[PDB]
Amino acid sequence: SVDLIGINVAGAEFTGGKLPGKHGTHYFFPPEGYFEYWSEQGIHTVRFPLKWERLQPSLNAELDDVYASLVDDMLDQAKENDIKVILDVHNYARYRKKVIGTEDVPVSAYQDLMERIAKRWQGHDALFAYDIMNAPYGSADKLWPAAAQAGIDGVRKYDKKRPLLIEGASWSSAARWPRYADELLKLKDPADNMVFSAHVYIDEDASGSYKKGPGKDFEPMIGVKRVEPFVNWLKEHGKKGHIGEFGIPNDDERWLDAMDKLLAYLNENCIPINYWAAGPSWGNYKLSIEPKDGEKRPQVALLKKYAAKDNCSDFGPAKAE
Ligand SMILES: OC[C@H]1O[C@@H](O[C@H]2[C@H](O)[C@@H](O)[C@H](O[C@H]3[C@H](O)[C@@H](O)[C@H](O)O[C@@H]3CO)O[C@@H]2CO)[C@H](O)[C@@H](O)[C@@H]1O
Repeated sequence: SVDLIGINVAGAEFTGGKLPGKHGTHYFFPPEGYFEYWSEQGIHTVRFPLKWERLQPSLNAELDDVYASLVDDMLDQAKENDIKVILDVHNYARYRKKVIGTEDVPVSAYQDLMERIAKRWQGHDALFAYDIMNAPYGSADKLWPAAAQAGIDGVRKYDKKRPLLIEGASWSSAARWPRYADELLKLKDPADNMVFSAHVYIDEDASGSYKKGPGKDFEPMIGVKRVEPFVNWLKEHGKKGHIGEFGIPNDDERWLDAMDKLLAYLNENCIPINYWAAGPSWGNYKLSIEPKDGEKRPQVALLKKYAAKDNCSDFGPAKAE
């Protein structure tokens, strides 16, 4: 089933310059007991970033045994705790810093990754969906629609059922979505089960850096205003949508006000959200909602408030009848 309220659980993609890196030093999967907390809080959908270069250290080669087995174990813990998991290839449409579709990283190698991901995990009950690439940007933008088709073809070799979450150019900006997304209308899914997934941060430059506070002329509808181009594009083209990332600092009511207005608009349109982010090794990261001694997490109350208002049976927005 489709939960409107979900969270990112980040950590497996950390310290991306250390490849392969060492689990528990450079990157972090959920420990035992991790999902039990969020399950108890009423959050039952998790988006889970993975680093492509760790899953597949050589293009077209078998998946890495150590890192892929950590994914196996996370999915097991998810299933044990009634957690639905969106696997996220958290790679900005690049492999070892080279754009998918260049000579260095042919689209067939990206198709290969997605085939092996689907082949390994389509049988797993905790797997909910594939977010096939996180936040394409920059020099990857123009090649990304062709890359996405290869990723879709890859998953569909082995998983004919589950939703594919398709992000957009420009860090999958919700605010700029229709500037680029017409290129995604060419994508073909044989299973006809794609969901487009945009991201939204509400600091001025939408980077999620939150270097400054809200500012005196802060607009509390800024979150709604920044997802409206995305949701309206979905309505215009009869598509289904999703917000894969949104996060705010914990230290100004204006941020929380904008978050509440955002969740209201997403609820009205049956658009799920994955809050960015929870995770086992965030420290004092300003957007973290992971419990931390002495750190307040007002955002989690808003998530629970809207988890209880979730009356949707499928990804929105609704089509006209
Ligand atoms: O850094 C790790 C996280 O990055 C998130 O992406 C952000 C990029 O890091 C940031 O460079 C980019 O900033 C853009 C901004 O989006 C755009 O509006 C402005 O015009 O230009 C900026 C670059 O100068 O923002 C994105 C967020 O929108 C990933 O989303 C996250 O997955 C990853 O963990």
